[PDB]
Amino acid sequence: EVCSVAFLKAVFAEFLATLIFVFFGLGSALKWPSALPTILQIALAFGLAIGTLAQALGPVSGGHINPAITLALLVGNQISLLRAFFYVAAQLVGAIAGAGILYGVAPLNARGNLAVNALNNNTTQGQAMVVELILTFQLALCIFASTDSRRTEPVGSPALSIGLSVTLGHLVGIYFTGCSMNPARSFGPAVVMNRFSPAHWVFWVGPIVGAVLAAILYFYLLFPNSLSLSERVAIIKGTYEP
Amino acid sequence: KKEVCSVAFLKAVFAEFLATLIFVFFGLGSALKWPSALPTILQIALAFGLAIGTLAQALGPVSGGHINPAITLALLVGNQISLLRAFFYVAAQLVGAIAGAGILYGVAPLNARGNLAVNALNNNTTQGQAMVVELILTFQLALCIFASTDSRRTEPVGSPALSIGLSVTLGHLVGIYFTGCSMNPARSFGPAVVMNRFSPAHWVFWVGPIVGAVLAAILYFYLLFPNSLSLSERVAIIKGTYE
Amino acid sequence: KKEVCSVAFLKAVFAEFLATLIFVFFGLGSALKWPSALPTILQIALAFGLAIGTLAQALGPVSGGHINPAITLALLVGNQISLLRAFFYVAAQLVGAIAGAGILYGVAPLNARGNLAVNALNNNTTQGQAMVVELILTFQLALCIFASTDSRRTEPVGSPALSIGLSVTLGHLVGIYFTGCSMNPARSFGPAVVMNRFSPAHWVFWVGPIVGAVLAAILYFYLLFPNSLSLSERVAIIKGTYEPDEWEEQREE
Amino acid sequence: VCSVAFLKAVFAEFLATLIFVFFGLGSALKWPSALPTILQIALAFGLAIGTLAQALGPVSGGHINPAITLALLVGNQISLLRAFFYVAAQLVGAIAGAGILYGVAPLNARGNLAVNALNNNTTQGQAMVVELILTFQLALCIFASTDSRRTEPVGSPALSIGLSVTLGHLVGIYFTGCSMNPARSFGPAVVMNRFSPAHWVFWVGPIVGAVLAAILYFYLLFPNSLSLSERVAIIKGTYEPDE
Repeated sequence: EVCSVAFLKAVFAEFLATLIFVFFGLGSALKWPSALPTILQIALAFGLAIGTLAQALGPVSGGHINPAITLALLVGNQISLLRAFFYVAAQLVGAIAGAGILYGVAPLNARGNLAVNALNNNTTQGQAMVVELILTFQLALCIFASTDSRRTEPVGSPALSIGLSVTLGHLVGIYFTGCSMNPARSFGPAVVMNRFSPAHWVFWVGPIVGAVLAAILYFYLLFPNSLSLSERVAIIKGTYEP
Repeated sequence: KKEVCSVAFLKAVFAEFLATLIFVFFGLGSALKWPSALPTILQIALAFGLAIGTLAQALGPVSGGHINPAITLALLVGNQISLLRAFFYVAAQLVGAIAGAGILYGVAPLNARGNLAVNALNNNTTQGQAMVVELILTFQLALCIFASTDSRRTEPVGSPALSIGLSVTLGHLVGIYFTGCSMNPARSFGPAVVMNRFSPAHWVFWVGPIVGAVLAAILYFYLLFPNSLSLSERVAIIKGTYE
Repeated sequence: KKEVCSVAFLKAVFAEFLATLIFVFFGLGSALKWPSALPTILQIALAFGLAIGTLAQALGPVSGGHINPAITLALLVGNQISLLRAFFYVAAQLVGAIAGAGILYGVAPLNARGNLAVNALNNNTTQGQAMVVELILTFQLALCIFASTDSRRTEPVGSPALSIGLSVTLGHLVGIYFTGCSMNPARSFGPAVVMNRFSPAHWVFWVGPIVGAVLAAILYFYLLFPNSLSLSERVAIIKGTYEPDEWEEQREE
Repeated sequence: VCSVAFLKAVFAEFLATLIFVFFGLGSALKWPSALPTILQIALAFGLAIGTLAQALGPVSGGHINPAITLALLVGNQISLLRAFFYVAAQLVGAIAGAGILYGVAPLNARGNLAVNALNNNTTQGQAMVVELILTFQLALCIFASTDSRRTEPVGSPALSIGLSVTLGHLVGIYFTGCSMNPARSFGPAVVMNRFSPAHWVFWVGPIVGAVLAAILYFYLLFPNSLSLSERVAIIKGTYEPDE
């Protein structure tokens, strides 16, 4: 699995995409002096960044760009444990790259905090944890319905469908935590500007738990695969034919 | 007599509960009176509609994806579903819709609470003038739901869930300006359950959607594109004993 | 003669009445001068284009779904419909537009009703200018509608209604700063009759869209993607008889 | 070149780039009635590509962008002469679209005919790197959407490509007014006759970014598997596979 050429491209796509998703998301959501971006303006910019990069590099990788989605798929028994590590690693590296790039290009009067995930003052950690859970649970459940081959119903454009599920997440999430759902999107500018949150665990735990719940529902409860124990073991190592 | 014993039904009812819940949370949540930056009309419209259009793509394959008692009844009135299904489905939708606003209650900050974005009248416009519009909104929506769930279509549908989502966004682009846009009893009931009794124009948000949805269910499923079946099988549907 | 008296054609023009009722109801309804919060340019444009795009999906299989006498009278010149199909459609679109505009006045209160989202020129844009815009605003819309609904298309069309619907929106994002964006003569003639006001340049709102749509047909149908049919076949279409058909139903095998 | 299909294709590149530059620039004028918002301008520019793809895409390929034309020629999808006359058509079409706007636009809203303006806090070097990333991502979507080898559900190539221009504009506006299109930069620059010393960025930025995406797509990521004779034949303009 790991030594093949398809595995090299697939992981590169996750790095490359997460770079651009983070560059465009953060770049669009800076406190620009020309005109401070609106809540819709931001929410579409992320959900067009996910919807565009799904269409481009979803053939190459799978189009995760998201540790939570990757980990949800892993817990759902959709991917190998080796993949999960490299994908997640590529995403986390890519996010730092994209954040890093933005640091260079943007003028100071815009830059500020590089659009890090700021928790709202009236909002708490335990409150913001349940939001990032939901925000990512619907995105996870949207993805898995949109890219299950067993579906007979008309999917249409799962690129711009999954894309818009991000824009849905941002029009609520901007208020509670500045929106995250992607642990890499949080971890990117936190490393570049070199400043973590006290509630940075929320941006990991919330989405990673939120996404895994969707996977537990969709892949075991609602739409089971019906495979033997030894069939499932070979999938996680990376030796499934079928 | 029967369609309940199957686990496919058990999943289908829960999927409505689960779906209806999230639509409310995101609809209301996007609609809350945010002091950080109050939501524009276009914003609230998109967030409401993209909630439906995503949930259709997610749980439409599991439950049909009504996410609304108006469509649940207008599918019973159009002869698309049995009695015992629409009994449990609206039972799921309302139960779900309560939990969804109640979680927004359980998380939202007190400065942004505002109203919990509940449906409330315009002072310049009467209860009659508002009852007229809730027909129009759910009519065109149900017409578009029924048209895009019709398997007979040879025309290129392309994207069902996004076109249904953009119908709900079209619904709010004008329907916010009157009552806050119901197009949905569970969306207007669920949050208003956090109080006690009925408000002044509460009947408007039940009759308006259910009537509107049924007029498309007459026009589409009886007049425009009928079915041509016997009363032996039309009764077998309503019981739920059809193959 | 038989084409008209069939039960298929009853629903085929009734849907144009019901569509243009709902289009000019929703479209104009988002563009009122509201007190609560004045609708933005992007908020208007989307509501018009999504009205088109939501109706074209729902009542596309019924009538085809023009919801526009500029579009219908371009199909007649492009040789896609009969002369009695084009006549009865245009009537129901203008009757629908006035029927919708009538229902809109009946709910919108004193304060908000205002001028009922009627079209009007920009103060620095003359009649010599404003017609050239409304041509191009609708030329592009026709070209999208033709290429999206043409069954000769090999490429993946996607969703045809939304693709078309968001060409109306795109028309509004420029059109409002010149006219309030008509692109549809019925959407001008819908409110103008109800509130009982016509301008010194209402000739721009009729001729501009229809001419733009018809000049797209000359390009698309005759230059870009030609037909290859005889003069007898062209006259057969205009009068309203053409074969072969598909799935005529009935027996026997 | 002498063929009838080439005429229509080159004419459609003129006509589309003309209609693109009209709709692109006109939505972002100094409108005294109501100044255009940022999301509005992104959606205007974006949907012009997402509509002219649907219409004139079948005719020409739906380039409307000398950077995308040159990227494909490097990636090995067209002949030398096809690109030459495509670029010429786009650049002329752009000037026509702008020179058309000179007549119809009023004086009070006019502005500078909406030419790309480099944010004066940002340098030449930085603007180039954004314009690269704006156009690299645009082209990298295009090639995947328009790839006939695609097994995945394609969606509407037209719409997903138009929104990559929207996405492009959501960030690019703050740096340059967003170009990603040497003709859209050149077009209004000839009508008003206003060339900055920083005009080279609008050519070099998108072109370099588009070339990288093509090289990455067609050679590295998704290989072709064809001989040099077939590749030279594509550059010279002589090819016909299957029936």
